[PDB]
Amino acid sequence: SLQPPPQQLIVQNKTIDLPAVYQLNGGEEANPHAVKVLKELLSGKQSSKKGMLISIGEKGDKSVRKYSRQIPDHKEGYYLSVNEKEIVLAGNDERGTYYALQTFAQLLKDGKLPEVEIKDYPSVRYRGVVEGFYGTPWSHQARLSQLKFYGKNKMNTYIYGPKDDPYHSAPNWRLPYPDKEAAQLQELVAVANENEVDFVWAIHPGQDIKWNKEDRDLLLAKFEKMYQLGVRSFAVFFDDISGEGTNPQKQAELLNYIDEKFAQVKPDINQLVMCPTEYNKSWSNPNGNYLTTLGDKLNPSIQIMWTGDRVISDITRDGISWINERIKRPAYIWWNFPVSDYVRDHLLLGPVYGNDTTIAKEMSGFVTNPMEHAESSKIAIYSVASYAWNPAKYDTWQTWKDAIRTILPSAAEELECFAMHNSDLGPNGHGYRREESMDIQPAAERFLKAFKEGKNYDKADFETLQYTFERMKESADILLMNTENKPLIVEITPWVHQFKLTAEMGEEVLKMVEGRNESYFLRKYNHVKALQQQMFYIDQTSNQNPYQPGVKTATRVIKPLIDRTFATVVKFFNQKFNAHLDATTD
Ligand SMILES: CCCC1=N[C@@H]2[C@@H](O)[C@H](O)[C@@H](CO)O[C@@H]2S1
Repeated sequence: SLQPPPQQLIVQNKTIDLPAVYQLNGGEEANPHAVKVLKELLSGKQSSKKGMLISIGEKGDKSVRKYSRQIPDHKEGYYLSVNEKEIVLAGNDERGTYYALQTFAQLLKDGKLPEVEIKDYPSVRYRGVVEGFYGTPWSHQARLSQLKFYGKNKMNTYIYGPKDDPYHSAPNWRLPYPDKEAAQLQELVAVANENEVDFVWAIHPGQDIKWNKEDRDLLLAKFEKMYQLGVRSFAVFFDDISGEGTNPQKQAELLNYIDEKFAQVKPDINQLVMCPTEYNKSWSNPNGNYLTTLGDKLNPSIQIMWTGDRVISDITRDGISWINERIKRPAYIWWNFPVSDYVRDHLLLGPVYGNDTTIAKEMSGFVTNPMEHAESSKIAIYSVASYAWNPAKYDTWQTWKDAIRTILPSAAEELECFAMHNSDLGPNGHGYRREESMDIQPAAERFLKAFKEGKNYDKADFETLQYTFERMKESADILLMNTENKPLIVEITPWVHQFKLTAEMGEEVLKMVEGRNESYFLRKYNHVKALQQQMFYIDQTSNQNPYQPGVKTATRVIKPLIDRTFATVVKFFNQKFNAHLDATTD
């Protein structure tokens, strides 16, 4: 499944061979990043003698002159054609040609191509990821991997802003990066450039900013240093601060200054973005004028970020109208999923859903704030990419499955199993929840009512529950040993162990339900207590962060079911055999 889905696609049911011998036209005129990709896909030979013709270029290039009517007149648009006679890979601009090739790479299966005509472009101008979470910032290796992933999925934005990076936030936003870190950011910028991603470097100065000439110059001098490392897009974040830094008038003046004396002065600055102190509807003062000050005061080329009606929320038609009215421009959406920095004992690996698919025109950008777990975040990131490029065609579940199969082809069904029951956030201070384990939730619910009653269960149910636990262990063990994406396995390991132990506990609890004789029952019960203690051990020793320490898994439907069934069969036993068994699950 292409990924993101093109705006317009016509498939002829013919398929052609990737040319054994070919004629390249435009190789020296077209986007070198695109030509690179094309040349990688091709295993010789070049032939002036001909050779099937492959034409590559941007609108204006001599190579693509014949097809200029065909090229969509949109930023990052392109036209792609495959037929018996010719291949055409024509961008509206340089990024469009790179994107043509990202679609092209996906069509080529087993050295063959379908016969297709594609006219394509993004529905939202800026699409990508803000690394803007609290916690351990992404490793340098994880970032290099992200930027390549962003290029393949036509994401054009990476906003660097980890809350915990000292040279991004207070005090030390005033200081240039040390040489080591500097050389690393330089490398990130090179790699982002190669992949057609705007590396957007953010600063977060508002906690100790002085509204004086000294701090203002320090900010520009920092921006200048970042420029010298290759950075061409900038942001100033005023989120989650208090004190003098929250002053909207001073914020707008600062940003206008940066625009005027820096963004409008360098030859090639792309994005200039700001993050308001009031960044969702629920935390905005209706009677005072924070957001209208920004909307009126800020130069119209400056972006303003927004999370929707609450800190964590999905974007609605009503929600975007509300903010767009006040800021006098389309909001640049910061979506807080799958961001887990306030539910740090959970992994959030379910589908991306909830955002209205008809409001592309009402947003200038759409970025996802992810987990501190970089590779794990690729399931959502891939999905957000698909959503922000073609929201009209956005399919929740298929994109999720596509993401998983792209990330881990070798164990995709195993990863789906694991992700399916690692979706929900649990109870949290923001009240944001996701669905989890819905496949088995009716079976779970029937089975459990038919017990907390005494009314006999369904055999169908019993073996779906048992089928589930079995599948959970298979997936957990296969994942642990998977070497195709080791960094992903490393992130999820603790939850993989916990997920296995949940499945095992599940299986023993059901063996207790079929309790054949008194002492097989007690073997089961004792095994359950031992498995509980192992889960408690992991929860006490893994992921011991100061905020939500530990490791929770399958918490919405599966853990509750097992816990409740266990306390139930035990209580029936404490009355058939008049016992004193501990029925507790903590
Ligand atoms: C335009 C929104 C700016 C925001 N800043 C923080 C962010 O750093 C956290 O990652 C997120 C979830 O805890 O909560 C808020 S949202």
